Amino acid sequence: PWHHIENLDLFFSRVYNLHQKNGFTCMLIGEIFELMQFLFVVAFTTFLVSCVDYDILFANKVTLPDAFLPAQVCSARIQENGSLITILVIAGVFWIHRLIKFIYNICCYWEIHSFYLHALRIPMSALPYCTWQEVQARIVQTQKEHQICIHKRELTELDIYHRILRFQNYMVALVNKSLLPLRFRLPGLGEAVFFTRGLKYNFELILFWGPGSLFLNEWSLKAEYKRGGQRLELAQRLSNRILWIGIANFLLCPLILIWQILYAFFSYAEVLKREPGALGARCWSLYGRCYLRHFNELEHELQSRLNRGYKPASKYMNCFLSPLLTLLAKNGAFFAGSILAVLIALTIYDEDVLAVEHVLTTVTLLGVTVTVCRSFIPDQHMVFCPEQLLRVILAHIHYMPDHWQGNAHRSQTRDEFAQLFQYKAVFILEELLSPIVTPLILIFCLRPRALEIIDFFRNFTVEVVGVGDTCSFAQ
Amino acid sequence: PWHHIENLDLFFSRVYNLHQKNGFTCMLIGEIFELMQFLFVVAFTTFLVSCVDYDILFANKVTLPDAFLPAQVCSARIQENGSLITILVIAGVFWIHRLIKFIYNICCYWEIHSFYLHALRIPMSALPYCTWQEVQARIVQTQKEHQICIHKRELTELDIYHRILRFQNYMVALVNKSLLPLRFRLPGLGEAVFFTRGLKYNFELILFWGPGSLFLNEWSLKAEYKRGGQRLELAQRLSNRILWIGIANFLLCPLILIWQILYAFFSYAEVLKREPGALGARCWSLYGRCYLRHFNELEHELQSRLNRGYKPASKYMNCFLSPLLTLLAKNGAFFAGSILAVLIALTIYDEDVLAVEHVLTTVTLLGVTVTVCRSFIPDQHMVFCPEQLLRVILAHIHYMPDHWQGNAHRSQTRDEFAQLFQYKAVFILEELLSPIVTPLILIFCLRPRALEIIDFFRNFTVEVVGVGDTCSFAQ
Amino acid sequence: PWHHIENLDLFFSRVYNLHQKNGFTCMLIGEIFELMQFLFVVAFTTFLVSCVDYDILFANKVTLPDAFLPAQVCSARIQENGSLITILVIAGVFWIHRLIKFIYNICCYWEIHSFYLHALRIPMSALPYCTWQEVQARIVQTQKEHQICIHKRELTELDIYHRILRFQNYMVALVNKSLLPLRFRLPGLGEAVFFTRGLKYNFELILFWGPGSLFLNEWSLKAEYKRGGQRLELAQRLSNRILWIGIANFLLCPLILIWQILYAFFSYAEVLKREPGALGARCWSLYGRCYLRHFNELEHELQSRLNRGYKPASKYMNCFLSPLLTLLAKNGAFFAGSILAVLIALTIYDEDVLAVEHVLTTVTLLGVTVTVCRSFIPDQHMVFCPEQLLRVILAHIHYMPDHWQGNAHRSQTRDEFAQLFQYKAVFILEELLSPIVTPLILIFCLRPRALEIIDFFRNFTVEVVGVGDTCSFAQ
Repeated sequence: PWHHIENLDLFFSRVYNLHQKNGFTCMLIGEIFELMQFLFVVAFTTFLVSCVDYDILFANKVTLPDAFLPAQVCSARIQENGSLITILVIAGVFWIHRLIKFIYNICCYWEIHSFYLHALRIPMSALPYCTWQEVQARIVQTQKEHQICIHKRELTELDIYHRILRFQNYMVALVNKSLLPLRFRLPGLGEAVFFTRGLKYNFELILFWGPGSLFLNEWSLKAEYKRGGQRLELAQRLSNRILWIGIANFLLCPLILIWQILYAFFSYAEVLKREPGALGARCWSLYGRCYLRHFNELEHELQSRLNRGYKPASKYMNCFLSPLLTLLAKNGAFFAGSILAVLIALTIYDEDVLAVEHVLTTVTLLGVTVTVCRSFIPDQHMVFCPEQLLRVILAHIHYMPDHWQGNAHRSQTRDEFAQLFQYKAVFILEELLSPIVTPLILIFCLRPRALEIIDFFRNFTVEVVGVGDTCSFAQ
Repeated sequence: PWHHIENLDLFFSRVYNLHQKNGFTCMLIGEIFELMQFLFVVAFTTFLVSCVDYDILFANKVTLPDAFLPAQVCSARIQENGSLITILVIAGVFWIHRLIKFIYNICCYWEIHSFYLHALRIPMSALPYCTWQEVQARIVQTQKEHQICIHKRELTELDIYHRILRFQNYMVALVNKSLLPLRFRLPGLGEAVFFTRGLKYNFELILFWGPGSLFLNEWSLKAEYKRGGQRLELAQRLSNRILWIGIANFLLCPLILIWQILYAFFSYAEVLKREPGALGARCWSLYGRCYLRHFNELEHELQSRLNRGYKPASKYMNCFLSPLLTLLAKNGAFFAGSILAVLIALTIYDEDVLAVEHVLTTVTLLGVTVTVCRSFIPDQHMVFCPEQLLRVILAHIHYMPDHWQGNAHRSQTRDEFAQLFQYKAVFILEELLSPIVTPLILIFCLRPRALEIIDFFRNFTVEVVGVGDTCSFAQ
Repeated sequence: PWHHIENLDLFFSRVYNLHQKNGFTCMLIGEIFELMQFLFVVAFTTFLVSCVDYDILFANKVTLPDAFLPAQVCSARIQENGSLITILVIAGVFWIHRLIKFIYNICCYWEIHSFYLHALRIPMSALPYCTWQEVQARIVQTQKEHQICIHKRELTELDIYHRILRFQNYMVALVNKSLLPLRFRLPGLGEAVFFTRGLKYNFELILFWGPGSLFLNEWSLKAEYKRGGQRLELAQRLSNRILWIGIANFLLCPLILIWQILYAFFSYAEVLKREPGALGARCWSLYGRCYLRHFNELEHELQSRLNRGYKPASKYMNCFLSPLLTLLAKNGAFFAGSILAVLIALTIYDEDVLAVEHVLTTVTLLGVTVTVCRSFIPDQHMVFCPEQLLRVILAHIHYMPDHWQGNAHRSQTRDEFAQLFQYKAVFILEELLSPIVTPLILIFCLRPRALEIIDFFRNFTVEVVGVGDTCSFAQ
């Protein structure tokens, strides 16, 4: 609750994060769980690779620990692996860096916790329900009695928004004005959109937070980028910077692939064995979280809009079905149900046609076939592909391509609403492919745009008196 | 798209059908599947009857083809069956007639496909979503460039409706004015309605398309039927025509009965073994598809109205109270749950409840009793809308009996609202009974009405300038 | 159908009750069942205690009637119990009083039947179905022919409402103006509300129907209560009356506690046995039925409003959930699904991973763990605005505290919206506690309010020309 002591963007961001992860205790536990998941993936994997004797486990009454090798031997068997030891050393260095960041992260969050309790007066018990609007009302009312900020200017409730969302408004405006290569023309497919978690991380590491970024303070643009002249040397410097960051990505490719290959397999293989159709459900597409997002919109407001409008969008995506597939389903159901009805009447009649060594199995198969076809056979209604279903999905999100409103029922509309709707299997595939795809897009497709990026940041960056250097659109 | 290359109706109907079966390819496949279903039913049945050695299959490790007899013997075993060979010859003649009609139909449908692509400019890809609306308005614009009709004003298409629906408006007006015997007074039941697929086929074969029908052209009524005189000789001729068509039906009775047998088996017996309650769901009743029809209404508009209004109608069939029972359920649940609670508290206390000769059986029977009663006990706070149910169903249908609106809750209303919405099982039964019932209704109940049918077709048949002879009501 | 034979209330109320219990035959049967439930509870209550030899039943093949003792001995064993014989004599006297009231009631309900059939012309078959408005539309039109009572007033169309609901409007206005102690401040809990069936019965027995009540006729207030003077002696007399009625309650406490014990114990426990979560569902309360009730509102209109608005209220009560647990669920699901995915991949790979010392149990326990966690994981995309919903509950209930509309999401709102909506189990507990709690509230908390009760009944009691003495608010 101190008198404007440390850079603001961070203080406010931390305050917001503490409100989101409902309370200090919850947040601390969440971070600890995040650290234990990494360590568990890595240690479980290195235990499966190195310590388990699969041959004895498989064939050659056996108790579970009959497989495992004693530690006095596991250490030697894992140590005589140069590749494994190297991956483990890099993994442990990343881990130690994350644990050290966590330490302070909590040493700096105890300060926000005391801020809440003593200056805002919202106990951690009343915080999951304290709500954002009131807190906003609390912080802005607190600004007076207790000194905070320069005091040159009193808070105005949009300052806090700019502080929390400075770099995110920049991402919104970058993606909105078609910088930042996302569209690609793949052979054998339409124009794909490839925007992942790692790619946006790299874009922010290149532009916003790094050793030689565009920003020096986290609230002020470096002095040269405001100058109209020397734009070409700045463009060359940015191009070289992004070249070398792309090369670091290309060199780290195997390790992130491993983790990506690994964590992912673990994450959904359970779900696959349970309900293989959970991966057929659709999610709201990182490109699409950035496209449908307003300028000064905190994460919880975007996500509230995005799930208020989720079931209309699933009703839309499921409303168009192939007639042909429908006809094939109907007739395959007829022929399979006919052969099965005959075989069922026989097994009912005598019961020794049952479990024909061949028949029983087919009966099931044929049963699987009839069930699949009946699932593909449409049932009555839901065929609208309506202007109206769109007319409600839009009412939620509020943005649509302008060539969508008329032809809501075509393959052009579905195909590029498809890109926003993101069925997950692809997400998981698209997050797997990002280690190997992000360096080459970063080296080839973005380096030509560096001279346009420089002109964006020079042209669209306003200095607002209290907040510093913010995007020009987010005003 | 040759100008006046044909009478308007056999062209417009085909165009409409091509829009419905979404595209030429789809339609072709659908027809092929329709031809393969007939051939499969007949060949599978004759294989089951004639080639399989059931004794070895049942009792006397055995592979499946150990049952089947070699073809060199199947041919002789199926050939030495006069009844089977005769049924197969009649079946093959009907099949060959259907295959020849199919070849002629696709040779005539390639012309409509070229019509679409070249004169309407709707590719087969944009046709499942082109929409009827698009083409119906569009052709009317084509009427200028690619001319049709020797002397044609741009098609209002109001007329075009007339072309597609000439004979169907006649059926609607026949059933609407209570010609065409449908109501019957069966002993042991109320007034049944018996209107099937075969019966309406026979009515149309008698009245509209045949060797000596009422119509000579498909768009013009024969010249004598417009004359007021000679009505009695025309009535006698129509009566003799329908007598002999009924006798043809009576002679073909065994074959159509056999057909309705096997197709259903395969079609339904599978569904019975899967979900015996799927046949308890209700369907919209061929009488009822003709009763709830609306002026000049293409099939897809009727079906859209009919399924928009399907779930309200199931909630209605579902809704009525049976109140006195409710009380019996409540109080039987009380007394049974009381005795069971005592016996349960005892078996929990000591666990030596058993050895009583009937105890355990008493607990099980009492549990069944409580569960049945609780199923009959209405759920509290379950809303009831008799007025609404007999209101929203009408809003979707738009036609109502004048004695339904007041007493929505009586057995008179349910009993005759049932016929319109009758359940699938009585549908399958009523389609089974039509081979044996259609000839006798056709001979006995319709031949007395021939003099009224003649007066209908003389009185209600207007000559509209562009379309020809249409029903007088459908104007 | 005669003229003014009985008090209008004693006629109109009966007419309304006959419409509610749909018909005379129903009403009778319901009353007979009500009489048989009392006698059945008391019977075994006494057969289980007195005639059954539990020792032989438990331990010392045995048929059920091997336990029971012969009647020649049951009579002596139940007769040599002074406490049991005394409870049975009091129970039999209450029963005989109820049976005599039942005979008198059906002898008076036949008259009413005849009223329906002959003067209203609504047969008992068309009654469950008559609908309320129609009777209203029938009785008021009948007032001309079979003249109604005095016939002083033609039907008011409100008069019937006042007649049926005279004392209930008084209860509504008493509870509405915070007479009638309901709120209590218990230690260890918030302000509890204790309003039961027995407490409201006692309030009505004290105020409305008794030997020395406020009312002498059932439609006229005693003459002294209209006088401004002598208010203090009337207050003292009312205080003494309620003191002695409270003392009668305190003396009858053991018997009502037992009966409360017996009648309740039997019913609910079995249900809990079946589904222990049925008692976690919530019901509207005697209170809350009196708080949310309009003035001249018949019981069926209140209950229609109350169940139209029941599911919104359950959605509200279930909306608040722990942030912390969620996190535990998510991460336990991760770790369990990870170990299970590994073990599943192994059992798929070789199939002999199974049959290992812990193999056929770890997979099952881990599957249960993942399923439990996934049930605790909230559905992502799940939209709950607690604040928004209360709006629909209000649209149905129609009454609310002012300080709810803003803070719909707080514990203050839930805590006192809890009182209106409390779950069954506290209902059954609160009906159990009323025998022992009603006398002390009646003696201590209401006797101080007697001088305010007298001033209420003097100030708010209007004489309306046709109906007599009605509450002043219910106008």
